[PDB]
Order: sequence, then structure tokens, then C-alpha cells
Amino acid sequence: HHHMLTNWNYQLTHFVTSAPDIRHLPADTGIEVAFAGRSNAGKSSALNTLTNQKNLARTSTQLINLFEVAEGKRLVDLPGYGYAQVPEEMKIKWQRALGEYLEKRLCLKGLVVLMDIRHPLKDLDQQMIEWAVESDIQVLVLLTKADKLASGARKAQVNMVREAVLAFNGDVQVEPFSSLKKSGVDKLRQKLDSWFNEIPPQEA
Amino acid sequence: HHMLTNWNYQLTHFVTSAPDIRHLPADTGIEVAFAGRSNAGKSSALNTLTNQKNLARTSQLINLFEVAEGKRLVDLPGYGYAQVPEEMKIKWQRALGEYLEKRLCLKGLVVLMDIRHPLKDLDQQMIEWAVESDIQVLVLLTKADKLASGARKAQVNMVREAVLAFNGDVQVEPFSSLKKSGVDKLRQKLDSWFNEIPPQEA
Ligand SMILES: Nc1nc2c(ncn2[C@@H]2O[C@H](COP(=O)(O)OP(=O)(O)O)[C@@H](O)[C@H]2O)c(=O)[nH]1
Ligand SMILES: Nc1nc2c(ncn2[C@@H]2O[C@H](COP(=O)(O)OP(=O)(O)O)[C@@H](O)[C@H]2O)c(=O)[nH]1
Repeated sequence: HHHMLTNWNYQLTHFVTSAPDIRHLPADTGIEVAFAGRSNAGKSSALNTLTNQKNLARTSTQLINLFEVAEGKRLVDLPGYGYAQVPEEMKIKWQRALGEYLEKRLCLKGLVVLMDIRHPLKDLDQQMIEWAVESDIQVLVLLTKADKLASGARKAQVNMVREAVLAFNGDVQVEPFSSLKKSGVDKLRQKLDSWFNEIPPQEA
Repeated sequence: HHMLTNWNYQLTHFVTSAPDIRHLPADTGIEVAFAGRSNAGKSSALNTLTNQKNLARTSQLINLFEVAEGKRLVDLPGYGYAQVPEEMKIKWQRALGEYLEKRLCLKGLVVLMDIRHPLKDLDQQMIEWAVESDIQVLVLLTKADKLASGARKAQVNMVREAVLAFNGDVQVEPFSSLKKSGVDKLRQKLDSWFNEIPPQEA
């Protein structure tokens, strides 16, 4: 029996813990893939769709939610940005905390940035991609709510964003996604499988 | 707007069995059939796809499973009838061909074969019947974990070259139920086939 690319079962992903900040994250070991986006972009719906769970994050918030796909393989749900009607001091603090996670989390292997296909690359979207590429993290951009566009317009948006992300000095993949129509889940699973194939040498 | 749906194969459930195509349910919706030599790894592949230990069984019945309303996986009884009388062998081989040629709702055939010994016994006849009936084929080279990466790729390339001889659409992929590898390729093919809704049912 020889090594092969594993297709992990994301429907067995389960909640393990939350953290109020990076100082209270679990040990910086294994593999993490992070998810981020503007509030309301569709991040919780995408995670719910990927894992076939109705309310994966157990929401009843700046909490970081962590989920295990398997031992040592975690999805990290970063609190949505934008911060409607928030004081400038808190906004800067919360934005910096996202950057600190991307730059200092040694077990981080990929970042999924979710953004509405109709309004991509707004608010902290570009800064999140830039921080990831500076830290040698591969990025998957999911253009969410892709069911709101007809096929021609959908492809035009995907192409526009693919052209735009060439300006980042790193590896940025762009895919349309719809939680509502359960479309694009395959592209997400393929990216996750590629990232969870990269076992830390000191743990293998 | 319409999009390519990624169906949840882990929710697949058993619907019915049938001894022959005359006792199958209504010839509507979409079926994708699975076939291979006995012991090639067909039940393991279906059980891996669906994350179920005993959905597909192995000890001449056709077994039908439903992914969603109108979308079915069809488990055809394995061929390579060791020590079966020649009369029964011919009849059971003909029954497989009759299903492929006469099932109007059939949209794809998955032929599973050991990566070490592809295209043996009824393998080529199953592919040929499918292409003659304008059915797309996915060949899964099973037990691919038994080969190192170089030899695995060499077998895949050799089978890809060989299936050019069939006058149809034949995709070839390595697969391992043991290592849970190649499941994405299978899901992609199934999703593509289940995207093709019969016009009279849309
Ligand atoms: N049309 C459509 N609406 C979506 C989709 N995903 C999310 N939404 C809607 O967008 C809103 C915010 O989604 P949610 O997942 O809670 O966003 P989050 O704040 O980023 O976690 C809700 O009204 C969802 O129903 C999608 O794929 N298609
Ligand atoms: N190494 C390995 N063995 C496998 C794989 N799939 C099936 N087998 C073994 O091959 C035998 C036959 O598999 P099975 O799925 O029962 O075959 P079927 O008769 O075609 O349904 C069993 O001993 C399986 O454990 C695989 O991917 N890798």
C-alpha cells in the first residue's frame, strides 16, 4: 500500500473549540485552513454546506471557531469583517488581529476568502489576500451567491476577479460558489484536500 | 439561476432490486450504472463513495440506490463467473448487455477494474456496449494503492491509450477505496451525469 491524495470526509467535521483571540488558540501544530470574509458574504452558509451541518459554528461576535476534519486537521472560522457601526479603535484592533493570525499561525496552510460575486474585492478583502500571500499562504477566493447571476454574467465576474488577483504576489485561485444551489463544493473540497495533503514533516 | 449541483452521495439509500431489466422500476429519471469483474472492488467503491459500510453488498440481482428523487446508482452483478455453467454464463452476460442497450434513463457507466490487470474478461465488451449505446464511460482502475506512483501513472496512461480504440467517450482514473483516493473524480463524473435532466422531466 502506497501514499495517495486522500479525499477527506468533510461531512464528519465537528466543532472542537472557540477562542476569543490567538493567544487562546490550541497548539500551533497540525494543519489549519482558515475561512474569512465580510459579514453577510455567506461564510457560515458555505461551512454549513461543506459539512452538511445546519449550524456548524453553534451560533446562538469576535470569536474564532475551530473545527476538526480529523486529528490535526482543522478548519478555522475567522470572525467576519466590515464592522458596521463600530468605533474606529475597535475596527483597527479587530482588523489587525486577522492579520496577526495570518502572519503568525505556523500551522496555517490555506486561506479561503469568501466574497459576494456581485461585489468582490471590497473592504478588507484585498488586505486579507495580501497578508496571506506575504506569509506564503495559498488563497482560494470563493465568489459566493453565484446563483444570483446568470451563467454569462457569472463567468464574466469570475474572469474579472481572476485577472485582478494576478496583482498579488502569490497563489490565488478563484471559483464561483453557491451554498443555495450546492455548487462549487467540489472545488472547495479539492482545495482543502490539496492543503491537508501537506503533512508537517516533524509530525510524519 | 441553474448551476451544476454537487449531490450528497453520502445520503444515498437502497430503493429496490431486480432479477432482470423487465422487473426494473420505471425507465425515467437518470441512472448511472456500475460494473466490473467479481472481486474488482465495485462494492468497496460504492461504499467509499457513499460513506456506508454495507450499502453495496457482495456474498445475479441488479441493485438500485437513490441519491435523490429521479437520480439512481445501479449496481450490476459482477461478471467473471468462475465455475458457473457455460449456459448460465452466456445468459448473465447477455443480461448486462441488454441493460446497457435498452435502459433509456441510463446516462453513464462506471467500469471498475484492477489497476494491475485492466481490460480483462467482459471489461472490453461492457465498454463497447456502452459506447454503441451513446453512453459515456468512466473506467476506474481500482486498488491503485497497490502500485507506487510511477507504476500507477504508467498503468493509467496505458489504459488511456488503449481505450482510444472504442468509438466513444471513455475517461480513465485511478481509484483506491482503501486510501479514499479518486473519490473526487468519481463524484465529479456523477455530478456531470446527474446534471443532464431529461427534457420531458424538466
Ligand atoms: N442567494 C444566496 N444567498 C445566500 C447564499 N449564501 C448565503 N446567502 C444568504 O446571505 C445571507 C448571509 O449568509 P451567511 O452565511 O449567514 O453569511 P455570513 O455572515 O458570512 O456567515 C443570508 O440571508 C443567506 O441566506 C447563496 O449561496 N445564495
Ligand atoms: N488494496 C486494496 N484492496 C481493495 C480495494 N478495494 C477493494 N479491495 C479488496 O478487494 C477485495 C474485493 O473487493 P470488493 O469491493 O468486495 O469487490 P467486488 O466483488 O467487486 O464488490 C476485498 O478483499 C477488498 O478489501 C482497494 O482500493 N485497495
